[PDB]
Amino acid sequence: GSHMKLNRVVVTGYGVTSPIGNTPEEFWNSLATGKIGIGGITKFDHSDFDVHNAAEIQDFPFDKYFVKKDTNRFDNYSLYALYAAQEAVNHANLDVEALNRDRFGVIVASGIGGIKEIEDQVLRLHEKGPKRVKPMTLPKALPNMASGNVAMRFGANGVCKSINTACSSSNDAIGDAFRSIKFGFQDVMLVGGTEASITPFAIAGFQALTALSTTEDPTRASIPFDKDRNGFVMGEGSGMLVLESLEHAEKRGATILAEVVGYGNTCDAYHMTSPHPEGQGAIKAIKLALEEAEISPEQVAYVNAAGTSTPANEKGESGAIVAVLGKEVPVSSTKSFTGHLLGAAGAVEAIVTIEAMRHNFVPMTAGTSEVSDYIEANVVYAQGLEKEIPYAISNTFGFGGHNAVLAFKRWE
Amino acid sequence: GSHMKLNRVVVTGYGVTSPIGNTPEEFWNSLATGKIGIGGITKFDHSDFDVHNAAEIQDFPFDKYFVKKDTNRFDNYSLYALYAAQEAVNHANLDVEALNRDRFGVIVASGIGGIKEIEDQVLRLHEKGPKRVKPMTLPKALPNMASGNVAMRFGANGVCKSINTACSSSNDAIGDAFRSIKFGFQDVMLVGGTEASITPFAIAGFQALTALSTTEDPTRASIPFDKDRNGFVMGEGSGMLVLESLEHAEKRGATILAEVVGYGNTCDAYHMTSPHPEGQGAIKAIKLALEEAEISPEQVAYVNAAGTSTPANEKGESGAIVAVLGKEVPVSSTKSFTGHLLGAAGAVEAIVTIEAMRHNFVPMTAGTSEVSDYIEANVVYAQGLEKEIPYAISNTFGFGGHNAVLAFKRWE
Ligand SMILES: [Mg+2]
Ligand SMILES: [Mg+2]
Ligand SMILES: [Mg+2]
Ligand SMILES: [Mg+2]
Repeated sequence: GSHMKLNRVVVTGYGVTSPIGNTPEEFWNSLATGKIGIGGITKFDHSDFDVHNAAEIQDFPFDKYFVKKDTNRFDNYSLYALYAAQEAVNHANLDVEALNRDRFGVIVASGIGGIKEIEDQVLRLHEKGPKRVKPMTLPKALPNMASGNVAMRFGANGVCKSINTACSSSNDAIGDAFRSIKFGFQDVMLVGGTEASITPFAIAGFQALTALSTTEDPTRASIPFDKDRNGFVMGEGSGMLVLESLEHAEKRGATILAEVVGYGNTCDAYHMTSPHPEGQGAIKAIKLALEEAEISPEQVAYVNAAGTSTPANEKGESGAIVAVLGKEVPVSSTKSFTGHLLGAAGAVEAIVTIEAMRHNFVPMTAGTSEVSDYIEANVVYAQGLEKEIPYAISNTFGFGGHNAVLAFKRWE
Repeated sequence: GSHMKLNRVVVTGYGVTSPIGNTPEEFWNSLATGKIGIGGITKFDHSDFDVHNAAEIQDFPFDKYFVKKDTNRFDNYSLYALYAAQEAVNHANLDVEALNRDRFGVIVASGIGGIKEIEDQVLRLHEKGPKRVKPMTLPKALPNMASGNVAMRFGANGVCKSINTACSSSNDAIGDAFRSIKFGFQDVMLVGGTEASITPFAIAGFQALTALSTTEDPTRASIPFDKDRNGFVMGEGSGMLVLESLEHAEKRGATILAEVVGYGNTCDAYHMTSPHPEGQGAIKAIKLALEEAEISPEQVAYVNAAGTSTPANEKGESGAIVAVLGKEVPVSSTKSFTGHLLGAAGAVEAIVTIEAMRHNFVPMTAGTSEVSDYIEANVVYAQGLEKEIPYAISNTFGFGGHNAVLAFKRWE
């Protein structure tokens, strides 16, 4: 027809693997008890770098679903996604053999895919020669393989792609899945993000950009909005969500955890590695999410800020939040706990926003003790506020001028 | 409301930089005269590789829009996109200062971004040390930067992202832009793809996978559907299209070249580096495009095949085409000319499909002389057929099980 009927999109389950937990309970446990996951880099000899802290996953449940041989097949970035997606499926009680697999899609966002494999194989190539590049290199490295792997693991035949917008990647991944089910192209979506770039190269890259915090004290390294913030801390991990059409969830009596109601996407089109100091594009991004969500500024009870713990970020971000929502709405950045997961940021912060609602609890911004003079946003720190959160948003601002905002509605 | 009104999406201009031309006329000139762009690799010392041919751009119009300093800012993969997008804008007479820049978005797909910069900087890191990684490394390398750069260059404030599905990347990029304008989220879109992976590493990677043709004769290296095909040839370049809502094009009296009417996206969810031997997912992908296009198999007058010139690809692809459309509809793979542009494949093959329509000409599949016994599709070779092409589709099948099909309608 000339028209397309809209559907409501709900979250029925989610999985996660991060520096602060490999299950929803552990994960949320860490947030509510203020237990951060930042510590000394153990993944490699950082003795020569300017950065010595990172949020690693040092207790990854490998045996649960994998066998040693799987390391010749997937890079950590893919392992994380697979695990997360499985947990999400187990959590959503989604029986994939009961699914209309053509309406079943997967979208796994990522900023740099298997950068570790790339680094390694590039050395092999230049040490031993072309004849020495492992055949499974590209299948492990290519940024889209996670999407395929997750799809291959659950027989999803629907829409399958990976989106890349740096730090905003998984926020855009969930948004596209949102729009997809909403306009009726798919019924179920496995969507989230994964990152595994705590490699010498990735760190060397961001350090050269001077974006990584050099603070030696793991507890003052990631302090979003704090006047002493000097860069973001690299984290690693993946977060997967299972989205379905309201109609589909009900038809199988699934347990709705929350609901996706808005998605804003804009581009600063200004600075190439930073967001507008005045959050010009971020503002519109928020307005767009709210517009789609048909709700107004006042109804927003919580904002999970990008809060990368960088001077420029928090300046622009607080600005835009105050411009649209105000100085009353609670603002916290959980990157203070998990570090910056980059392509996986959006996904994990969505789980934070969702659980926050399901617990009537606004998680704090760990480490933060003295907010910058100029930040007029109601930043939460020291400890977490208990509050009824009917509507909440989660922001992400990637390098390149990418802005993405997801709007959620607590389930009735 | 409960509903969303749909819009028609039209193409008003396109730009391109490839091994067979850096302008629409030159580009189409090469296709109609059977002039392929494959030749000996000149980008690096391939004396030690098993592959010696690639489709390079050796006459890239650098001075037209760039200054030497821009090489410290962008990797070739971004330069290509910028040039292509500019040509597309110049071609579409799109005055960006007349635009409602919030309804103006950019989506540049890519499979591996600035892999060249990554390779180089990874060596620097391990030669000289961390303190030696160039600060502009990530801004040049990250797969999403092209999207941002193109957005930054034309003030697009709308939707801005990069999609990654390997060989199907720019086909999915145009599809998302299609859906975006169609459901009224944007009015104008700068969308296409770019690839610049003719580097020692990229080649070493695919060669290890045994996906690259080892045929020394540049003219028999890329022979889609030919019984002697032994792998695909790596190409490089970018193709950008300017899409607008029918209503927007008319409102400024733009010149409509063609129209986007369908988009199918599915995942094989079978083999991790190849498409189903029976093209199970490819079929549905086509059916989906046709379904959205509200047209039937018979109305399709041309199919621009993925035709990667690999045994497995053409087998599954011909199968699916014959299963849905039949053995009558003309089938040609222009990768025989340009090589496989990967993330840029979709974009450039769309320009081929569009021009094909605007010229009532079905371009041939260069090099191909003896089609495989088992291929029952009406493959075009030896020379090009003249035919009225009212509706045509263009396919792409990336590693990971990604399938994407774009449907076009010749403009009335
Ligand atoms: Mg800091
Ligand atoms: Mg956030
Ligand atoms: Mg061949
Ligand atoms: Mg094609």
